[PDB]
Amino acid sequence: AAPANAVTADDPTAIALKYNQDATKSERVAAARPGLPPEEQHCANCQFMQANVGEGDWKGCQLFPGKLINVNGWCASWTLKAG
Ligand code: SF4
Repeated sequence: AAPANAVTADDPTAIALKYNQDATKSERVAAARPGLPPEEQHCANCQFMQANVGEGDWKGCQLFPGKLINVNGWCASWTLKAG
């Protein structure tokens, strides 16, 4: 069950970025974002994931203020976690 503040499929920015809380149900292959092969990309290894926000599998994303993403998710702004 998603948290009350989870990013939802109906969120305009989620639609624009093609977010899904399950990266296996994402278009990461089509997007081919750089830094890792697409099959390896999900929120947990993204620079925008905020490890100190949320709990468990539901963590912050800088791009979605006030909400939570799933660590196993993906969107088209995926960027390698470099620091
Ligand atoms: S920017 Fe990164 S952490 Fe945020 S939803 Fe997209 S892939 Fe997940």
